[PDB]
Amino acid sequence: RKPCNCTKSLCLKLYCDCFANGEFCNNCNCTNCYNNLEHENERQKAIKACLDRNPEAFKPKKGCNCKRSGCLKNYCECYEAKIMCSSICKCIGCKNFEESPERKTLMH
DNA sequence: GAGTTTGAAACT
DNA sequence: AGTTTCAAACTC
Ligand SMILES: [Zn+2]
Ligand SMILES: [Zn+2]
Ligand SMILES: [Zn+2]
Ligand SMILES: [Zn+2]
Ligand SMILES: [Zn+2]
Ligand SMILES: [Zn+2]
Repeated sequence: RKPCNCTKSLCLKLYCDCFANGEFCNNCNCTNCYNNLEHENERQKAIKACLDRNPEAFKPKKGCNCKRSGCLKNYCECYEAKIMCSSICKCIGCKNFEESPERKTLMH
């Protein structure tokens, strides 16, 4: 959906949101893109290396480790997904919980 | 547009 | 676990 602007990763790593969502890049702004039909062999390699690192990498779709955002900035994957942090999050200084004032203020 | 900040993903 | 890399979020 939204264009990636990768240069260094070739869009063959999870730093690339297009590749992380199991898509070919389309109309993106990436450089040296391998996330496409023209690089099928090398792309397949990246996929399996990506997968044996974590077998759930491309599972149909746990917790943040934010230090400085307070989890009220879109650096927090919880906040970006517009959901609350949970017990599994290893946040520090988390202000992204139900009864949080700052969260409520930033909500309006 | 440039430069800084951030934390997941990667690497050692 | 500590460190580096990376592309996006953010700030100016
Ligand atoms: Zn990309
Ligand atoms: Zn892309
Ligand atoms: Zn790409
Ligand atoms: Zn967070
Ligand atoms: Zn969280
Ligand atoms: Zn949090």
